[PDB]
Amino acid sequence: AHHHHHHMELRELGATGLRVSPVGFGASPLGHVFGDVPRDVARAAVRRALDLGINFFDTSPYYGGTVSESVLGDCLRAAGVPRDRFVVATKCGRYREGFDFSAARVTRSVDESLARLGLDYVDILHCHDIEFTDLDQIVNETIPVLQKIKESGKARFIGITGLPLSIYTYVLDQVPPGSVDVILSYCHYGINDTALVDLLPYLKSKGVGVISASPLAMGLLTDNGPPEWHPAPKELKLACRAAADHCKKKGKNITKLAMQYSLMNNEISTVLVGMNSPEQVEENVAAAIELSTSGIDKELLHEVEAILEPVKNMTWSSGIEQA
Ligand SMILES: [Mg+2]
Repeated sequence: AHHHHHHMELRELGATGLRVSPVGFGASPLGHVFGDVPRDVARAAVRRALDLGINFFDTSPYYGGTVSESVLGDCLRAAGVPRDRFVVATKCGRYREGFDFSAARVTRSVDESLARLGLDYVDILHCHDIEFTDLDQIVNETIPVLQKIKESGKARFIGITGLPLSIYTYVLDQVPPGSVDVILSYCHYGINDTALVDLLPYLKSKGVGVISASPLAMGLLTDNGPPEWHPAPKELKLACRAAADHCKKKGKNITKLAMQYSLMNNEISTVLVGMNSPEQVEENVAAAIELSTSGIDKELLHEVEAILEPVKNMTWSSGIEQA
């Protein structure tokens, strides 16, 4: 006899032609609740992800965890992965010293990112956290500039990211069709908040691919709970603590349940997870394969959904007023 080897099933990303693993390797916010790791651990996490079939890596030039553009670049170089077998996204506009979405900064940004990544092009270049600028700048200036960067061949596809779902309608209503290829949304496709679903037809109709992130809502859907800085309302924090406790008391793990839940909508091509160590990679890939072969625990899910119902889709402010 032998054991059957199940693998993740790739998803098609928008109209890009890219086929991406349903679990993607993302960044972590500063001060995330796992804590940082040494560079050797970060490199081993990326290697483990490549070895388990993750083929989508998201990074940025801004603060995160130990996994950075330079770490990704070194790991990809060392692994020798064929370029058409993995997908890399980076971002521009958000830096440690502040936001700068101007034409000269982002044009320079891309070149810096490419050197760190050891690539001639990125698959995706996103405008990062655009709710922190006047969205008309993104419409009138930054997306035009990224068209030039795409035409240069240094980025194949252009994206926009941020927290409030209203940024995507504001921008995508006001740029020429085809100007944006993908979006990255976070915190809006997980058990406590699925509001991204309300944009999926819209995005499809505009030929925009969909990437989601933060399936555990930056630590809400964990046993440990969120970091002290987390801007969720206390009412949401309380409900997520009750949901985690509900799972724990029964010998189950909310993180696994939450990861699997976020994977249950195939109109989202990849769900990015901030992973810090090989073990976290192993756990998330197993959750995704188990979803595919054994199913989610539906009764536990229904119970957790009832706990979270009063706070479903509750969010928090981000960025400036659009005036
Ligand atoms: Mg404005």
